[PDB]
Amino acid sequence: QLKAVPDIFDEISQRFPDRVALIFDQRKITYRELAEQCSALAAVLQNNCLIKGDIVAIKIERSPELYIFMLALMKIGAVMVPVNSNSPERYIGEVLSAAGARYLISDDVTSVPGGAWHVLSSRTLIQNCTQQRSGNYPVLSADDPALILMTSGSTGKPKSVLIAHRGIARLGLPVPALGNSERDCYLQIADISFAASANEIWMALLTGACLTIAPPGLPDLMALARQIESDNVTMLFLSGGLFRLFVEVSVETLHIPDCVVVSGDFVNPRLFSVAVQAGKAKIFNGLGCTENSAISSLYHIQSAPVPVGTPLPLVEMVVFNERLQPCTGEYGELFIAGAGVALGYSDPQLTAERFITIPYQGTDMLFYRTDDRATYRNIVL
Ligand SMILES: [Br-]
Ligand SMILES: [Cl-]
Ligand SMILES: [Cl-]
Repeated sequence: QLKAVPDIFDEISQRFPDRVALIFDQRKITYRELAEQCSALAAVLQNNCLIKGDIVAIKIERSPELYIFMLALMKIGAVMVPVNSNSPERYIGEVLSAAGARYLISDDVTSVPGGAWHVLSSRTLIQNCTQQRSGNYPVLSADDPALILMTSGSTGKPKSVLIAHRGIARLGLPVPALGNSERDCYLQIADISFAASANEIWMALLTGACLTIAPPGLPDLMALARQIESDNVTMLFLSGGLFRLFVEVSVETLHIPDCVVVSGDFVNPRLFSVAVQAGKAKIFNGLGCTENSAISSLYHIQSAPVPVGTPLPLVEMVVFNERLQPCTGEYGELFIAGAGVALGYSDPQLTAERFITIPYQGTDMLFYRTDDRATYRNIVL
């Protein structure tokens, strides 16, 4: 039942109109209010001459408006390019050109680089939203492009990864290991230009759960700790750096949530031991990668080479040997298939370098080649 993100959010906001969707400081926004404002904003963007397929980058500090724009842009069929607000304008130009961005919606127009793109003031556009919500919006498919994320090329330059609607609409499907539902609360702290931010934004908003939004800027751990407690975050995603620092300075905060998921490259396993011993929360190691759109697998730390764990719904992960059969103790290479798989890189030749069709379980599947050595059941990188 995999629909485009606007369609899944419509079903969710119609099923949970009186649940809280967004929290920011003192502002709280219900799902019904979020749908209303997204509809009025989508009508405003179509008056500013935005149409389906337009590559539109977003540079807006963490705020409710940030996510309203994300929803309104995808409803009118556009492809978002989220841009990190804590990055110098030397590198924003580079990102827009690598993405092909034609527009840039920004909260601080004064600080934008120079290129073949029109810059739109998020502040004025929000002010233009006046009571009008009805427009004609495209039929969108799960495979239509939804957003463009950057990974690093082999010389360190931004390299475009094109994400389909399904890559993030899959996050609407509850994750058995986590037991998540519309009753949970998530924290938006990962930068929007990382794939990891999709774990927070879309597991919340496509399930009926609440997203509490961290203040803009670099992390301030006393403020974050107060916010996790006061808003009662129950599903906490942390990068490896933020996880390790919390274990080092305030490990008790990690046991306010029901579940903590650590993403990004392998954390020292010793850090997981200290954490699970300090309390009740379920602590998971997560595998995610930009080319599979978001979090792809979870491994639950029971107690004390952290494994990859169980893949998420609609994701397939296999360790393939030289016969292109699953490895028996046999060392091999990790490949990822399923709903998450990126539409690809900027052109077919680049794509063919890491995305390959392999027969598996009687079905020709498109796999992303991680280039990461691995073996097994369970999978360890
Ligand atoms: Br580490
Ligand atoms: Cl920010
Ligand atoms: Cl991730």
